[PDB]
Amino acid sequence: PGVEIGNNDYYTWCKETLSVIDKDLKISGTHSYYENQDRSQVSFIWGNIFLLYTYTEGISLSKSEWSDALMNCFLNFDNYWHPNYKGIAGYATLPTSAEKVPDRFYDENGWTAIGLCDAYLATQNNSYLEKAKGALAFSLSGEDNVLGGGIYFQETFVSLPVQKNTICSAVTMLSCMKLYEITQDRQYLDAAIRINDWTVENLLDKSDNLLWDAKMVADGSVNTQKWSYNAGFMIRSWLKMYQATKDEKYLSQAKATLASSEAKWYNSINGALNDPGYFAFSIIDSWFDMYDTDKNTVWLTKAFHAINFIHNKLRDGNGRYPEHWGTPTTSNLEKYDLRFSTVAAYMYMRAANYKRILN
Repeated sequence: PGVEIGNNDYYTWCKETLSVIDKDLKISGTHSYYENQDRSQVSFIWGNIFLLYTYTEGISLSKSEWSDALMNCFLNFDNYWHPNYKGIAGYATLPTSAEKVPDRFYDENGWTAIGLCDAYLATQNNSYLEKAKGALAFSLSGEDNVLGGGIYFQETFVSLPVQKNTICSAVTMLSCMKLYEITQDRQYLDAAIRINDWTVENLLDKSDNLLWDAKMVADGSVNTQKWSYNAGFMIRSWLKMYQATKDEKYLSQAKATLASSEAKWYNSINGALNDPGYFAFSIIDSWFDMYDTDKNTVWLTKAFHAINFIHNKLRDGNGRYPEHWGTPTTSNLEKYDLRFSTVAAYMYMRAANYKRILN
């Protein structure tokens, strides 16, 4: 790992990235962010989730440097919280309030629940755990026996056909496992197992152990598009299920899917990940989880090599990041959205933490 981690100051790289994000996208006088370079709409929740993940990981490096930033982000997330729409609370894709009709997604709630669980673990702040539980309850309310199980993409389908989605399974499973570890409430473990059983039966390709995208409710047809994050969030879930149950099937499945994910998406020679960054980061988090599992530094070698590539080859001359992680940047970006640089910041903070753990 030291060959790749060398003199690379991941922590500084993270602060650098955050500084550029704030300059470009923080809405003057607030702790909220614009969606993109046009600075014309408040950001969708997703890009803010990477900031939540970043500040949370920051606590492991310095509680005093990052606690306020994390709290300010949590308070910004309150702008997206709906306390009761049609009988249930949950986060919306855009800012909302009790008197407005929100557009809510079961996946967004799971992504957020993961970050809030980690924020609670880092700080022991009860308000973070309250919202983690509430976000996860929202995601779990999207599960029913249509298609025999699984979770809808979204609460209010308009243009998209009604469908149940691997990402919704996967982030809900991981959230369940994180809350199981915190609360020791077996209902969370049982939910993860139930959702996993459905997901493996319906959306896992047995030929390569990768995950299809979604199953359509109308006719049960499968969108067979393979995305990195559908593998990655399943891997992270399975590793927690392995720790909880001691059933080796979960570890074997995680290892099989991770190997196939590396073969499909990872160029180990240069470090490039051939998918959108806001998806492919999940393979890097899988590597970190593998190191936590088996303490084999090969997994950190991969992670640091991929993160070095992001800094050395994707970062443009203005300190901005592209959507996709597959190819070096050769000219400066004119367009960008919040998620592109926030996922990079998150990776840098993760790398900083593991460098610290090693040294």
